[PDB]
Amino acid sequence: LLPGAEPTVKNGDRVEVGDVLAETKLTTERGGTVRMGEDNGSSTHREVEIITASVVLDTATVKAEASQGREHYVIETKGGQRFNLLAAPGTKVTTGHVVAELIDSRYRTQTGGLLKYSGVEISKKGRAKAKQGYEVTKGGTLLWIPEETHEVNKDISLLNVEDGQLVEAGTEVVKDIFCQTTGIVSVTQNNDILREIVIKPGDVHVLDDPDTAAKYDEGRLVNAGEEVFPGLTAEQLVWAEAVDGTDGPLLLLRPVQELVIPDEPPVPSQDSSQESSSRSIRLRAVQRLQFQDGERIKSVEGVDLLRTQLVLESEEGSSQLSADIELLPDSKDPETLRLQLVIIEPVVIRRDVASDTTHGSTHTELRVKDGQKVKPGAVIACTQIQCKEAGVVRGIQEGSEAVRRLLVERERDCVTLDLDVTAATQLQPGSLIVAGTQLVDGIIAPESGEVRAIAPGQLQLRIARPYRVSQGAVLHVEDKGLVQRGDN
Repeated sequence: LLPGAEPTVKNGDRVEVGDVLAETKLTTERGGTVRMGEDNGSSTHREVEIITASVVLDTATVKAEASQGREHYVIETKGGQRFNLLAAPGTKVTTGHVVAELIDSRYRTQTGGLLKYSGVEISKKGRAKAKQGYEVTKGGTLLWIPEETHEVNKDISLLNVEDGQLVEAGTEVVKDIFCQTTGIVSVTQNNDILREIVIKPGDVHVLDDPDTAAKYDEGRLVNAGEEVFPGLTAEQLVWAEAVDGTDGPLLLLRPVQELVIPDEPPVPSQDSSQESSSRSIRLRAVQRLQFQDGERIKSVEGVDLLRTQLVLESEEGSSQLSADIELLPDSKDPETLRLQLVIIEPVVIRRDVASDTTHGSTHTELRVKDGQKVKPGAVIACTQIQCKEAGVVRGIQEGSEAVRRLLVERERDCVTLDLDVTAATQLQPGSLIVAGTQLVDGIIAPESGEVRAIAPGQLQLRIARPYRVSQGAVLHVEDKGLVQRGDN
């Protein structure tokens, strides 16, 4: 018998050809839905799948695009806001990794910057390299002056653009790169080295004696009409700033904008199963933010600003929190395309094995269908072990939990042997009679074994073979046991 099989017949019942004697029950825990997985022969779809996290997304379409070099797919949300899919539908990831990104129409920023982290309800999770800032959860009143500082090192003689002056892109403050627009120059009387030139063309001015005002005090905090100095009251909401350039210390303003952050980026509705078998997958589009207050941008690039990450916080706690896949079937009856993310587990069904000398025929049978709500601990498969010859079943080893061997008395075992009148000697069902032993008149019995039914002329008996055991032999078997051919 199989290691995990179980007898189904009782000690003494007649057994026919093809009758099932053993069966092993294979069950799957946390059973959500159950797939078809037909095991009939060698069908293409035999690997039964359970599924517990069926997903039916709202309006969000995948399709076939080969644009931008070779090939990739892009998502849309509600009105068409682009959820760019950075990873193929074969990520094999579980959590903590990005699955969609947001566009940066306004977040496509300028070269430099002076970030003022102001009243933004950002997260609290130390960057630790791979975080690119914290996640902005709800609140936003962010302030940013995008001041376009250009970093290049040269000397005063090579500064044909001079310093503390405005000039178009024709002549530049540069020696290795090229300028972009009207180059307001700014050099703080630097010898043999300098810093990032702070070009301030938006709100050029010439105000004098700057570093004594009540508003420009290295931090600004300037409103729409905060008067830095008497006479000239500001009009724009920009920050009042000064640069010690022309004629000793000078004042040059810079335009400032607001980067107010609304609520978390919206995923409209995912019909992903949450309370089905306690597997609750969720996707939260949450925007992120880079370097904090005291790391004002001084480089020259488009510097990628706020980056929305599609968190996949699923359930409360599981193996790597999702143990999921991200393959996409069809969406509905309309042959559209929609990404789906479920939890799968592999269940293996062994191939059928034909008859053999020491084993029997095995047929597995399925008791499930294409889809049905089931409970954890539900039997999926039944592997049935049958017989190859009829007769009686006997020798059911009662044991405790180790029913391993079964015995079937076939018709060939019993042999009809013609003999004497069968007189009233001890000869009764049970007596063991050996070949060559004496009988009613010394007639030789041509067979050996145990007599069961005495006939008027026959003593039909089951065949056996005596094995003489000398005193002191180390026994290797117990009484009433079962043995195979070539066994000690």
